[PDB]
Amino acid sequence: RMAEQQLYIHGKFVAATSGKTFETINPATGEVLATVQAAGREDVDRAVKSAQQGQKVWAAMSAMARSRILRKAVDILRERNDELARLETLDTGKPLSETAAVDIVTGADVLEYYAGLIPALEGSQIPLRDSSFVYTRREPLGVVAGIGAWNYPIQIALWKSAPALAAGNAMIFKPSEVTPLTALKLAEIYREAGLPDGVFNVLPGIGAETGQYLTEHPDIAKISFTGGVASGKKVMANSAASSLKEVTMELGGKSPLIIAEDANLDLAADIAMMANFYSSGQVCTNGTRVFVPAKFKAEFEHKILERVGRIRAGDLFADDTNFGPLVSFPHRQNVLRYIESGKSEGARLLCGGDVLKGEGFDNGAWVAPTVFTDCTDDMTIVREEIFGPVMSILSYDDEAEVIRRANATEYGLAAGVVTPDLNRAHRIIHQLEAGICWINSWGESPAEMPVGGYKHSGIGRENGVMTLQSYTQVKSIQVEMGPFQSIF
Amino acid sequence: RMAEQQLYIHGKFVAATSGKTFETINPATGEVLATVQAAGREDVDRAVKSAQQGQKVWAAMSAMARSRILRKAVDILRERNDELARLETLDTGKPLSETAAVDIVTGADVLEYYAGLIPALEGSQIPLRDSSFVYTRREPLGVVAGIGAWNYPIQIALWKSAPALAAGNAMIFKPSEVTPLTALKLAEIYREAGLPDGVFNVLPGIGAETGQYLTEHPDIAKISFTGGVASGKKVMANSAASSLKEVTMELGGKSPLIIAEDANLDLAADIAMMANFYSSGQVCTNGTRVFVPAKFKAEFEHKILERVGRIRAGDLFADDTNFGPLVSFPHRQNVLRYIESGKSEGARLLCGGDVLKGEGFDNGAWVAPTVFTDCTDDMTIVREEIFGPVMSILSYDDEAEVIRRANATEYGLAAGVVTPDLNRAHRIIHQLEAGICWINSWGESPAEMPVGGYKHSGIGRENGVMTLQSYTQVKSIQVEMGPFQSIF
Amino acid sequence: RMAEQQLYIHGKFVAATSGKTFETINPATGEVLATVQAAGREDVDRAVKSAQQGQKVWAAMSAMARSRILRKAVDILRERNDELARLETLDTGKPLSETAAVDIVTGADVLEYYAGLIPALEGSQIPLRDSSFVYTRREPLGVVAGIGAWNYPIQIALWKSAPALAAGNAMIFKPSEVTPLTALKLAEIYREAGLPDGVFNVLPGIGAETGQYLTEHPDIAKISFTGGVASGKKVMANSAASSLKEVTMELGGKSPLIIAEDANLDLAADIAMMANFYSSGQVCTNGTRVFVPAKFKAEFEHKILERVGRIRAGDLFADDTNFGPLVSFPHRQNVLRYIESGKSEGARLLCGGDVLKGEGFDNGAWVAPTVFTDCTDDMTIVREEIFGPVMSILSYDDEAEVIRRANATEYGLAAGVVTPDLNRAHRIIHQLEAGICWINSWGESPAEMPVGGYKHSGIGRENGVMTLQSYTQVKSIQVEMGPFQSIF
Amino acid sequence: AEQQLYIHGKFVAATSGKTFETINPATGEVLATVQAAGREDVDRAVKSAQQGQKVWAAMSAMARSRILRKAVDILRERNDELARLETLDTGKPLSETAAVDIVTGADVLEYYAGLIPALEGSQIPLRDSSFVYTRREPLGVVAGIGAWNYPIQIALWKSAPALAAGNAMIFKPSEVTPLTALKLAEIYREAGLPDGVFNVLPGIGAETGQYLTEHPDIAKISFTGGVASGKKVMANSAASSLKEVTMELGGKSPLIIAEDANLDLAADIAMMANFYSSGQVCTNGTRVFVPAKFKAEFEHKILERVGRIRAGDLFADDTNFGPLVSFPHRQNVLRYIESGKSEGARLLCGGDVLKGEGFDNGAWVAPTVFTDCTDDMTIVREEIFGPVMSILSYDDEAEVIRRANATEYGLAAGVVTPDLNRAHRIIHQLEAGICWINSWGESPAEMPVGGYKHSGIGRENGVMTLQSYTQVKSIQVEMGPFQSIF
Ligand SMILES: Nc1ncnc2c1ncn2[C@@H]1O[C@H](COP(=O)(O)OP(=O)(O)O)[C@@H](O)[C@H]1O
Ligand SMILES: Nc1ncnc2c1ncn2[C@@H]1O[C@H](COP(=O)(O)OP(=O)(O)O)[C@@H](O)[C@H]1O
Ligand SMILES: Nc1ncnc2c1ncn2[C@@H]1O[C@H](COP(=O)(O)OP(=O)(O)O)[C@@H](O)[C@H]1O
Ligand code: NA
Ligand code: NA
Ligand code: NA
Ligand code: NA
Repeated sequence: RMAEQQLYIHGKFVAATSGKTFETINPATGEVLATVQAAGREDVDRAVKSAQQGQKVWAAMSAMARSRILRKAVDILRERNDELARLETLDTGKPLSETAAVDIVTGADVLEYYAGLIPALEGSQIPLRDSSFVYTRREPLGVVAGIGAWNYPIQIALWKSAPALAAGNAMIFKPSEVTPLTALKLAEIYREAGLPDGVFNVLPGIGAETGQYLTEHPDIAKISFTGGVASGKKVMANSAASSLKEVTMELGGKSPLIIAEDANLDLAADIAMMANFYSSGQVCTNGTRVFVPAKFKAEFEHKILERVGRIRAGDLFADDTNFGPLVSFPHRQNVLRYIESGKSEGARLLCGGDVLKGEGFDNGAWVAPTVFTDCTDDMTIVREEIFGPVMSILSYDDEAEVIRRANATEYGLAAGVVTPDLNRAHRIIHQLEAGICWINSWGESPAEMPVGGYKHSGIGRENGVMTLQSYTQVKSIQVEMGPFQSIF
Repeated sequence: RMAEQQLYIHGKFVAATSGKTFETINPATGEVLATVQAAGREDVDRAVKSAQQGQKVWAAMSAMARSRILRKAVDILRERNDELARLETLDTGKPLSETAAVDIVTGADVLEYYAGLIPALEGSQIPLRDSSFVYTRREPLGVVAGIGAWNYPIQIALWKSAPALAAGNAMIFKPSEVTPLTALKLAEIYREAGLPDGVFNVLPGIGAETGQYLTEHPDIAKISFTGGVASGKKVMANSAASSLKEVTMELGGKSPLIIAEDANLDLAADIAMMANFYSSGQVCTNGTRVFVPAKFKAEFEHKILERVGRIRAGDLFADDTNFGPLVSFPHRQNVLRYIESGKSEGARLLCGGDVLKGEGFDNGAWVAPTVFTDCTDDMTIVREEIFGPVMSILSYDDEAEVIRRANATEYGLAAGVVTPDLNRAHRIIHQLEAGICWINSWGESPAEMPVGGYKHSGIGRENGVMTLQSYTQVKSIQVEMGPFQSIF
Repeated sequence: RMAEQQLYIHGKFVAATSGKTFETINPATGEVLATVQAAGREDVDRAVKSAQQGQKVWAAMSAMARSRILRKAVDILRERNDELARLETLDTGKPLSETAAVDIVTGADVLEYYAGLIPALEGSQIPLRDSSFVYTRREPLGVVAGIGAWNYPIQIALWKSAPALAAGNAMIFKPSEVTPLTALKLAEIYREAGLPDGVFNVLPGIGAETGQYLTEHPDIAKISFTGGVASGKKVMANSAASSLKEVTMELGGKSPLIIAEDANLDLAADIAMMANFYSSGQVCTNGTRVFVPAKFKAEFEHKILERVGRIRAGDLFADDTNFGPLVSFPHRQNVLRYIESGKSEGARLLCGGDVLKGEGFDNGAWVAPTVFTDCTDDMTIVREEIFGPVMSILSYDDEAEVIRRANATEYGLAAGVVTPDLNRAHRIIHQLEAGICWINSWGESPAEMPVGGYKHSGIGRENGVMTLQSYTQVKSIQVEMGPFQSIF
Repeated sequence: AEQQLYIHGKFVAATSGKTFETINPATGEVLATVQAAGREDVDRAVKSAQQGQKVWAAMSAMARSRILRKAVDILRERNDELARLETLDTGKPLSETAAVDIVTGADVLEYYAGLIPALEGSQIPLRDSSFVYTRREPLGVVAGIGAWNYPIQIALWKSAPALAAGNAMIFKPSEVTPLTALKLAEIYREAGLPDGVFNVLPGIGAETGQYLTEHPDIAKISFTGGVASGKKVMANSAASSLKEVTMELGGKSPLIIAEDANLDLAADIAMMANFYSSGQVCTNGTRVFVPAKFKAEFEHKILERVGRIRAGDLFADDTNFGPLVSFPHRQNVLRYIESGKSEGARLLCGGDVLKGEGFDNGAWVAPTVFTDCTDDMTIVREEIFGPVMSILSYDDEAEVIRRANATEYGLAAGVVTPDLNRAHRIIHQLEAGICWINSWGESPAEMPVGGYKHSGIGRENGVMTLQSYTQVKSIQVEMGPFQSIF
């Protein structure tokens, strides 16, 4: 068990004045990992006032001075990769084989990426006439808030804080109450790297209280939220009701994976496995509707069954463990309800479908990797995001049909196609209504690549150059050197 | 009085199925200009289905084919400028000297600007490694909705529809119920130019009903709103509770005009006049807080008095008329209540402060050009947007003070400084919290120049290259040519 | 017989003062099309003085004013497409089936493209610190010179003049002595569209005199040259010895077409035909080294021979004529010299290889469509650009080999691959050392697509947004608002 | 010790059998003997660079970024050591070399290191069945030819964008100042730069430079130097393989002092624009245009400033003026100074060599100011590249603009004025690529710099220079049926 975790405001840990606390559990064992202080409404005001003061210092530094500080944080993150991954595994239940290879690596990658782009953030100049011209500034928004999710805690904290800080802002970050521990470590790392006090403050708390106080605060200029659709709608309402904030949202999806008729089915099965069962299915971009040609459906089902048998649940710190428990018992209950709806609605259970039992599993919220086939577009498991290890296999006959069915959804996050054919790959992908599209692969999210959802799967984007710009606001300045003429 | 005006859906006028109608008044005479049908919830669904069909045709065309069609619309607008300006004057009360020289000219300027940029709308390509690369597409959002305000009806309709159409979308536009007529004329012009049926539909109606049905519709991907702060929060709230849509908002302001001690007071008075009394002060960007050095206040007040004396109210179609009535009689009542609040809080009335009377004025929603001086930051007339011909003059002593007071507001739309000093002009402008900044001028809004508000004055921008891109959504596509590795 | 053609300087035709003239021949008949005056040194000086005056007027106009004038020129070009194409056919010998569908259509496409981009030509702004910032202007170079080639006379004149004029420069254009007529017509069209006098001047003449005088003139800021390698070096030499001009060159190539082992051979044959025999083989981008897998070569040869037999030479104004004579009789002698070296070096003649004879051909500079096979990389017809209708078919065994051989050349203009395989298409293309690469096609050159040569095939690029910027020069301006500190 | 060539990550003996010497301009003594690269050495460097470039280009963008940033960290740590070597070779005071030469060199390397991941191509849809995408590909092997006034800074300003874009660079330093370029090559290797990616070939421009410009496998030349040498480079590159050339040449930059200017500010700007690095700077504002109504006051003010100049031991902290780069160069500066007298200019100060203990053995020229200067004097029309300020009087704004512009040079320019309109209005009409308002000499990594007209071709620094070390490849994917007309 760890020492009680405090708030991080203005370069130091500090006690909350709310008087309230909460606990974070190890989902593998059910044991209390740490007691955590919850930030109250006055704590948020203190953090904002800290952030405002830090932001002015940060923005007044040179671009390269900011770049050097963020790269020092990158170097610290590279050195502590394994220790941070272990803490992440304890807090989330994700296997160390994942956390040590993805979470901090790809979080630091994005921070490293934006650190180098700070000097390239430029405005524009526009000649109007000999006697007048316009120039623009890309100015910081000021103080922004990020609200994190629990499936990739430190990666989300880095993907939100890196462009915000690179753009000259201070960020107040509220991690998920399920997974607050790595965000506090990151705040320490930033200060050790030289980040001015107040530029990155962390306020653990519950969404109903700490999250709401951030969305309502009048001096916060932007909210960036990753999480479930329900928590997103409230954030948008209290953010609409309160001061007019720019909001960015990354929500879930029901992303289609389209297997072409010319595709190698070993590759298709491998992609489908990686698109559904990584992080035990708790990934917004997962390809949970797998469309397979009728002529290859039976063979593909066998290949999935063979691969599902290879999934190795067990000690989360063991090298060969590649499957973990779900993050909490309530989350598993929702996944189990979807599985039962699949059975009742006439889907064919190909494997899995039950909790795991026995020594090492009875204390965690384990669900067996689950695959449904003979699925139809009207089934609940096909239409709604489950956020668990549940693959739906759907049959199709022709390309126009599968494009129509892949797009027939309010979700819009990701999509993919498996095919060796040049024309088929680009032709199909160009017609899919999704922001993130993979050809003959799944899941890779380079720092250079803007990612985000179409339709109901999000607002705005993360990563890429455009996200650095989206954490600035444009000021247009006209210099009139001619004599001004009034008609009055 | 005109024949009952209908909805415009899919290239033709069509009767509303709501059974509801409303009226628009000539604010110069009190007469009913026309009865206008109101779009019901089923009419909105019809418009969306029409827009979905038209958008597919429009996006399938070549970039230059879309450019040629929009440039044809520009040519029609130039030819019909005078006819359109007269209808705008009848509907808004703005003098023909304004509508014939600004409203359509600058609206058509923006459409002409975007028509030429369509072929330069490009994605990106990013090499990851020899065996994989990413490319992006800037895809249409699909169907978007624009909600217009009443002060610049046809200019707003063009500033919203031009980037939306240039980016490959269809727009459903809801004009303000106070001024619905010119938007319906615009729809016929677009069709005459060759715009495919459905790409620009106009649905007159009320904000509470028609506006809400648009903000609620699940198949509209973006809302662009121009209006008051109050209605904007509802739009964002209703849009939040409903389908998760991209939002752009251009709201009001309380923009400061900072007269420096080295300013020519004749130039400063001319700028102050144009920033307050054009369009009878019904302009979101107006510089309604005029900061003048104490040492110059009395002389500046005299120069202002001279310019108010030159204002020529009268028949809106006369060439010499440069001041009109307010857009409606209810709006005049709101402006009068602000004027009474100024007297009751002790602001000194320098001129105006009453309705205009006599033949040709007693029937119009006229307010005299009004100037309050000896104004203080806590007064209601200084804190709240009036949207009428009411200038507030505030004394200041030093630069740091005027920057703090200029910035001490929830509004953030525009700002300006009058000074011949190089350092003072840029130094002040860089510290002001506003998106639109004029040095030694006011009011010019080139098509190339992004415009929009800080803080509560808006979300996003209009005009400039960035606004064309903001009407597309980014799709990132990874081509993996190497062997895919599954960990399962 | 046409009237004697004069120089076009400052908006009017004017007599040369050289005392020298030349004749242009109709290559289908041998007859003199027209006598054309040649510009001497004083004529070039006169053109520069005219250009300097006109450039100032042109650049002082608004961006949109320039845009509208160029679009008016586009409209005239569309209206006169057939008339201009017939003149081009008379001067060049290319079939009307080409000239009326390509030459002016794609020339006007580029002018239309750049006309719309003028308002998006923008500088940048870079904040250094609170007290200092930088902004940049993209200023016109001034007077630039274009030197055209004879194979696409009016297209080259448009591709060079469109970005130069759109960037605010004046251009002096020197057409090839072989094909001077359409350039003089283009000058008349620009004037009729409203181009200020002097902004586009045309000086027919010979390269050794008129061309050299332009490349040597101290007041020309940039040279753009399309032509053969030998003439380019002369241009580059005279430009270096003289005032320090920026040079751009589009020279020839020996571009490879790589047919993959999985390619459909009918598609491969159609692409190879279009890559070799359009415009009678007189195209810099032609795919004159056709690489075919050994196991498919015999079948590919059969398909080529069946298509070559469909080629229809004849009256250049007949709808079904798709093959024309070469541009001149001296050029035919060079092509015949290359054909004889192919025979003498042991390449196997598969078809053609001789002049065409009989009624209608005896007076034209006709060469039969010629195909060699069993070619090796050391043969002269494989190593050197012929600029005639001569295809070389080379066999290969594996992908690494064909890439090495495709790249083993000093030329670098174009390349292509025929394959339905996604990985193969991108993987091969990424390794080819050429600026213009076509997958499963040949020859399309969209206005948006930058085109130019690697290695010895060119310097710089044409088309695309980057070419508009390359006709401006950057001025960086630092505004220092802080106190300057001297160490002395 | 006999300095050698640097090829493929090690020092190697030249195969020319030729050598040259570099002199310490403060003492006249030989600093070092340096081997000169011959034609076989150039072919060696190119062949090594071709092999190294593929390894370098095959790495990830961030892998290249990290290596270049490691070089930055080494340069910072070795700033003082490198600065001292620069002082010995160039004669610039340590107060300059330790504060500018490596600092601003590393700044550009650091800047470009961060931009590598943002180097992107484009994608253009043509129709549903076809689209285009572009790659920004390395040119391959490029060559840089450096000047002697800022040896290591030029090496960094040329090599940083070239390497960041994925190329290998062969750098030929000036024979006057070859030493710091060889240290940089060592630093790059220590940082992990693949062997061959940065090769250094000291030599003479008549030989070594020509062999680079003539080599058929070099895709681009970037040259900084004098106009005459540049024209020879461009000729030899013309006669040879078709290379993209970039040139940063000299200038006769005008410094325009307005009627509302503070003359204390103007005099400080004029001092830094003329006498930094002993006036051997291409961007120096050697023509100082001053209003007649103020000339006398500005002159007094110039004499006051010139009096604080502290020549002396180049390693002393308070020294701010050094000798010229070579005694032969000193003669040319003195030849121009004598022409001002012969042409009638009034000598306000300087104009001779410096004498006495510590100066008789150095290549010192006194800080020189002429006034009563006219637009026709040689010293006003031609670049001297020494500590010689020319003061010129003017009467109206149009005159000073036309006179400022009445030159074939186009490198830099400046205006001193507190008035908003005058600064922008004047600067927008001046024909120069580098314009300073109320300052002089600052050259941020973000800011493109280069000459109008005869003062240069192309630009250095800024994002645009990273792109200019790439070449665009356009790729059309045609997914529709291809139609032949035959
Ligand atoms: N009303 C709210 N306002 C702000 N943040 C909230 C709100 N409700 C939840 N959150 C926060 O949003 C993030 C993601 O919540 P999520 O996991 O999607 O929902 P839930 O906890 O209801 O399953 C967490 O940080 C959570 O505390
Ligand atoms: N709740 C709403 N939802 C959508 N549109 C609305 C709403 N309220 C007002 N609008 C519309 O917004 C535009 C600007 O409204 P505004 O003048 O600020 O409010 P109102 O017209 O209600 O006084 C008009 O077209 C108006 O009808
Ligand atoms: N003809 C030439 N070809 C190539 N490089 C040359 C040539 N002449 C001089 N250089 C080189 O150009 C750089 C700058 O030369 P610069 O000082 O302008 O000329 P100079 O040699 O007359 O002093 C040095 O590296 C020099 O050796
Ligand atoms: Na936990
Ligand atoms: Na009305
Ligand atoms: Na001819
Ligand atoms: Na030396």
